[PDB]
Amino acid sequence: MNPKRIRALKSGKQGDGPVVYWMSRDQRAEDNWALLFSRAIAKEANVPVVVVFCLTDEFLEAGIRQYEFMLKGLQELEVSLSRKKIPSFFLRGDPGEKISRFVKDYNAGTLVTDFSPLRIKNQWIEKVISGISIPFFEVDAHNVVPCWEASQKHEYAAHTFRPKLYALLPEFLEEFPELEPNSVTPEVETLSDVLETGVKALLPERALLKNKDPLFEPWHFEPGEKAAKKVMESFIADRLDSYGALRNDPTKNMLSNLSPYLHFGQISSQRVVLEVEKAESNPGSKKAFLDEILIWKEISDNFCYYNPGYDGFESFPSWAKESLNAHRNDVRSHIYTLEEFEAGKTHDPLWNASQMELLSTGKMHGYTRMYWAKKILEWSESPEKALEIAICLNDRYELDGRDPNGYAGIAWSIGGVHDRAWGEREVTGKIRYMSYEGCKRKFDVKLYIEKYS
Ligand SMILES: Cc1cc2nc3c(=O)[nH]c(=O)nc-3n(C[C@H](O)[C@H](O)[C@H](O)COP(=O)(O)OP(=O)(O)OC[C@H]3O[C@@H](n4cnc5c(N)ncnc54)[C@H](O)[C@@H]3O)c2cc1C
Repeated sequence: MNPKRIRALKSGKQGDGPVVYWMSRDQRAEDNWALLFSRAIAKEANVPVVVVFCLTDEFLEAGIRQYEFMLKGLQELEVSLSRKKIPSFFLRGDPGEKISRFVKDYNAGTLVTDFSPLRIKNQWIEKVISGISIPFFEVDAHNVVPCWEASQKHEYAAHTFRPKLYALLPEFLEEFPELEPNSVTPEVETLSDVLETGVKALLPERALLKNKDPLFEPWHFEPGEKAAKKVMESFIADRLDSYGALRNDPTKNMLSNLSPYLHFGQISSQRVVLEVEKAESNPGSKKAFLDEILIWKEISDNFCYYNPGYDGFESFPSWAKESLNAHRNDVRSHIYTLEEFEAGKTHDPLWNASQMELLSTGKMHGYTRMYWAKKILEWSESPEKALEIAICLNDRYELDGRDPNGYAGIAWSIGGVHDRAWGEREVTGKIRYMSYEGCKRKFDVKLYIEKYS
């Protein structure tokens, strides 16, 4: 086990109780560096391990589509962790008040959590640190290369972060050891009841159409660790050979569809990369997929980790802030409100059909995710309003929302983060522009619109 994956958040006197794993971002039992590191520490202290998840008060800021997908994967996770004599405890409330209470009530010896560069996770760590006296560690179980190890600063481009990650791949890209079960079983409600009351609280804000029927379709992505692997195997055997040539065509189902499992941590990217590297296929398709799950996925964590204002206008590059400021007073072609963007009531049918795919499936195609956010910048009163509208609609309706990938993907489309300067236009400035005629020359836009009426 590599010691460069674990960081120390607070020193203190070790207790004589079970080692607590505060699971948050990585909700899986297999291939979860934070969970094996909690097991070896407890094996060294002659004590068992205990998994603790917190059902926060911010679950209503999203929708039912994310509340059911996450909880249904935990019901499978609770059954999974029990076979290895690893009990799980699901607390409801503020993590700062619940984790600090569980540590004192259960006489915890060492607290361990997974890594997440989001601001809400740093808020929980600050309150938890102030209420505990036991050692507190964090382990990067989401990236193949630890976020603090791949680079010591913010990388402004993908071509300057690529040789750093690939140079550290031979050391960190490795096979996972088997999770050892607890020697003996050690010494706050059912997840079905917490799902029934939570869905009841989210029902008045459900996404409906005019016929009062729900818009979300839950049969597109089944949640769980078992379903995550079956999607990975189907992509390797059916979709990866044609990925490099059909990844920018939204009319084809050629993407791996692993982001709802990668966001909630139901499948490990290191596990997918290991299966991808050992699969024989198109080298241009393998290179394109690894560039998406290794470079662009972990550079998003690098963005949110080294930029406190990753969701603001101040984190944009200097050339983009100067260009957007010189094109702010430009008369926009159209100005729609957040409700018109949410209901897909724009003059552009491609943007509306893209929004409908987001409303109905919860996972908009990767190429249309570019056109969807850039048109928000073109049809907003300011770049800041375009940031607020894009983030709100992205985090509310996307299954993989509230993730550093979306914040870095939105900052690319509006602020040009990890991009370069293009031809200067009005309103948008030197930000890369995607037109409706350009997408017609790339894929059948009529088929993508007719599919999402
Ligand atoms: C405006 C906008 C909004 C986005 N919204 C989200 C979001 O809410 N949540 C989210 O996790 N990602 C988001 N992305 C990134 C990207 O769209 C998705 O990661 C990708 O589409 C996920 O679907 P997939 O698994 O079928 O893609 P695949 O082609 O199968 O790629 C597999 C994995 O590689 C990673 N990856 C691929 N493309 C990107 C990318 N452009 N950026 C970061 N990682 C990538 C993802 O982890 C992805 O799961 C967004 C990008 C933009 C420009």
